[PDB]
Amino acid sequence: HMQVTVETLEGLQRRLNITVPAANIEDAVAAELRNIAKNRRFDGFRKGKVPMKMVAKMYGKAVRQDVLGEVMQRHFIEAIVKEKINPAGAPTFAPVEIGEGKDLVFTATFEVYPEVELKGLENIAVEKPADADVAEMLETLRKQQATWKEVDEAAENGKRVSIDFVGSIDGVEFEGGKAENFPLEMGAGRMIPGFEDGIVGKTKGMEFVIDVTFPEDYHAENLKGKAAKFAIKVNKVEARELPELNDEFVARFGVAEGGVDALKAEVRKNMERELKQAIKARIKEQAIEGLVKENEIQVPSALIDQEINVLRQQAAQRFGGNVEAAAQLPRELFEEQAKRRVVVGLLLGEVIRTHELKADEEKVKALITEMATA
Amino acid sequence: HMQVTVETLEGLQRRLNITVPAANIEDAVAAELRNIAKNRRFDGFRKGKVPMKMVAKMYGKAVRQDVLGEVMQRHFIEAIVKEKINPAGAPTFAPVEIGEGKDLVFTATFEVYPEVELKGLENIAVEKPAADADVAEMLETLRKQQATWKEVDEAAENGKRVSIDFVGSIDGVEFEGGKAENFPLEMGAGRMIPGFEDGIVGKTKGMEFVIDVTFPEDYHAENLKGKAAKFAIKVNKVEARELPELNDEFVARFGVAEGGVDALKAEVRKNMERELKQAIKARIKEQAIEGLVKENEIQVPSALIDQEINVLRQQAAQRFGGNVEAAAQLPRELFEEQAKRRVVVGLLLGEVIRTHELKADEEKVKALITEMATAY
Repeated sequence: HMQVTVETLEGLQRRLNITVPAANIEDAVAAELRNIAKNRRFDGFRKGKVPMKMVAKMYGKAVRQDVLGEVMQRHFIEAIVKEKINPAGAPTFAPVEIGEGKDLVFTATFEVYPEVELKGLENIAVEKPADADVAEMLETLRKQQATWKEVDEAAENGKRVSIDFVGSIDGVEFEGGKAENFPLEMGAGRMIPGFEDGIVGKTKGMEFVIDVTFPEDYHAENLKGKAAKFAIKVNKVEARELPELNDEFVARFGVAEGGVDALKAEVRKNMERELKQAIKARIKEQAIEGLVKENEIQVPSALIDQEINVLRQQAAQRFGGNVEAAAQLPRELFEEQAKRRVVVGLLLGEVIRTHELKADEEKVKALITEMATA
Repeated sequence: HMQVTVETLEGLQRRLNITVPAANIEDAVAAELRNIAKNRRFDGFRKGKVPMKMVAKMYGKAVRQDVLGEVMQRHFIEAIVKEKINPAGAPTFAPVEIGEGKDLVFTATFEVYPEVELKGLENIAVEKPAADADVAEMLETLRKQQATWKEVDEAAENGKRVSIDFVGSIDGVEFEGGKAENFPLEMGAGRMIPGFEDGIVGKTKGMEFVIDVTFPEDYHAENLKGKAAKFAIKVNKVEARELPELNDEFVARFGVAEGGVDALKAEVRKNMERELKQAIKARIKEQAIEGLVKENEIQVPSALIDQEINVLRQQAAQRFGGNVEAAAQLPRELFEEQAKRRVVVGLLLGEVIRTHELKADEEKVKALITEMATAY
């Protein structure tokens, strides 16, 4: 097996230290020499069987440069994959140990894509688990076209419960423990355990106190493991009624891809409103202690794929149009960049759509690439 | 029993008419449908199997439009690879018959690259007889580029470069264009019409004589098509070829830890620029010199055509063919010609840049090269 170690450097600069079993290089160099001997006519000898010693003195080095170049690349890609690292540039190889008969050791220095989440957009967009194509999207369009409506029901998984709450320890209200019209989506696990798990069953108008202890891994210093009380008031309980998934719900879009795009245009349009909302809420949900997960929008896999296909194209360019190499890279490598791409696109798209701003699709896309890949 | 026909329209417009057997579609619609009721559950039935018509009434028209979209793209690419077509832009599909249970029929209209013919550079670059290893190959190439010829007391033989002066005439009449001076005849290169060399072979410097020969029934000279003639040769000077030694030292400056392949490639281009300039200058002098059957040319390492092809294959991928997985199966001959031009135009601007140490954006020069090579 081949070995690799990853080093982080200044900036988005990483270095890979790959080692390759000597056998690989040595076996291949031998073979090719045997080939050259068998298929090259040398002055003074008949095709095939010529002093091996001779062919080695004429192509020994040369063949080693090629076997070497092939081995580095093949293992650079294999490392990248195994190390789940998405290069944002071409790698610069360096020979550490290329001695004949000895294990191959070389370095692969290069740049990667930044990891820091976008300001105010940290983990704001996510992909469903894993429905297997234009199905999950019809569903996404279904939920986006869904409307929340009040119901005389109680708070249970699925329902959205608007609540007001003010936390306190010994009758003393700590900072950021008071929230009005907070929308708690039962089942979303967005609050410190014990919270939600004690509002379930309550209906509109009820006021009550729940005891909740903050987790050890809790961020706030002054609340870490403190026992607390939250005075809750349930403002209302809504249910989401999803429209039907019938034929007239899909005839609105054209035929073939034109249709499969008219629909993507629509899903995108809604995500523009959903992200705007998600962001506003994020503001209002800052400082609100008890929260242990920021809100988020769900992006159909079909839409993340469109971005991953772009990332692959770009990766192929940075590898000299080596398309097969780009295909070999597993999807999860670009998953992150894709999400950043989708969000920046929705950000810009919302401004453009709202004021009917006319801008060349190509320029916008260039900027999205720049802003997303930061 | 699928049917695919190509129809040439006006100019660079082409149209694919594709028919897909209903069963190909209905099945695909089925597989996806089956694959839905066996992966996700809806509010109504167990996390397991559901009504045939349920999943179908819910995802019928949708899954189908999805499959149709996916299918047109795939057949367009297969149709293009089969027909050896290189689209200049994304195709425009138009459904012709999409009715359920019926055969899928659709057209794909688009344009193809105009057939660019670089003036004075027609077939000037040849790829070592195709249709190995990058370093090994370009070393054999660097070697020949360094070879030099020097006069020797030898007779004209295969491999020898015999400078000569000849003047052909049919019947006492020295026909037009049959006059040449100091023509480097590389024995064995088969550059002249059959029989020309076959009669000079053996002679040496000084020697002035005459020989016969008969033009090919298919020679471009409407006045020489077959008529036999006579050239008054004159072996000016015989030269021999001396290639450098191919050993450990001849390649050190190219070691993985020494410039590497990039240094070597740079060296080969550096040499080729010169050869090309010479080849172009030699192109002219030989124009209208009847007797010469093949236009001169320079040899390019496939390693360098490959670099160009990769770039072009990736570019075809973006234009049409969507994703990279699709470009990964496009055949090489689809881009052989455009690659050769990229190399050529690349040496044209290269020589001008190196000679005057002109500094310019490597990315801009490429764009320019790309454009001149495709001329679209």
